Amino acid sequence: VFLYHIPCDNCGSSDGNSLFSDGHTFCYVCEKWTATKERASKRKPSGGKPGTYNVWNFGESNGRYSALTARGISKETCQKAGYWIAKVDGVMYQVADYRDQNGNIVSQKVRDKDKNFKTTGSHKSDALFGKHLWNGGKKIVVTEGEIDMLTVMELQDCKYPVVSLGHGASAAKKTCAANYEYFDQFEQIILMFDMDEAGRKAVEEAAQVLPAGKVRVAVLPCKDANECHLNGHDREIMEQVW
Ligand SMILES: [Mg+2]
Ligand SMILES: [Mg+2]
Ligand SMILES: [Zn+2]
Repeated sequence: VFLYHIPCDNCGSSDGNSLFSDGHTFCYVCEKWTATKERASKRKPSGGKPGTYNVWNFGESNGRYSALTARGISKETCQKAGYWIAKVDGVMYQVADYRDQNGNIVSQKVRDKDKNFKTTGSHKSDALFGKHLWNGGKKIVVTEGEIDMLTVMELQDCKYPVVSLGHGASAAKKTCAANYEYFDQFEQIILMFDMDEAGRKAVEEAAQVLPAGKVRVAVLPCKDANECHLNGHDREIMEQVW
């Protein structure tokens, strides 16, 4: 992209040479096009949708990777999925770091005791908690919420593909749709969404936009994976996870 004019080191004009992102320039005068690469960087936009919250920094939020005892998830799991705790305004928050291919936090999903959702960074359509952890494979389990994603991980010793959905059950169709490209590196996709009216509707939807023939639907004797996990039903979670 065009950054701004620059004097030409060739023909010797003054402002007839334009500088782009590339790092390349073009001189209208002499008509030369060479591919400053530094200057160009120092001008790359970034940031996200105005109004949205800034990604919370672990080292500046009192963040610690504690274990969710009342959920059955350990620190070790939390630490691998990128799920941490923050103490702000004396209050407590749980943070789900949605990272990109290069482990760069892109967005975060923050919730508190009363269970109030808050977003940060650029929580795009393809938001998939855990996504950055698996380069394809045999199977991939897709829970509904980060904590369900977390549960399957506990039970599997964090050794196999599990991701969550960015904007809950509703976006189910769009998130999976938005992630069709991704989800197709695995031979299977275990849609393990909530075990209720709303959740069951989401599965209906997701299944639709997802790659035909690879889907699969989990059936838990509880509300959701963690619900089971807090009721010895790990058996049925494992039973449907392989
Ligand atoms: Mg739900
Ligand atoms: Mg739950
Ligand atoms: Zn020139």
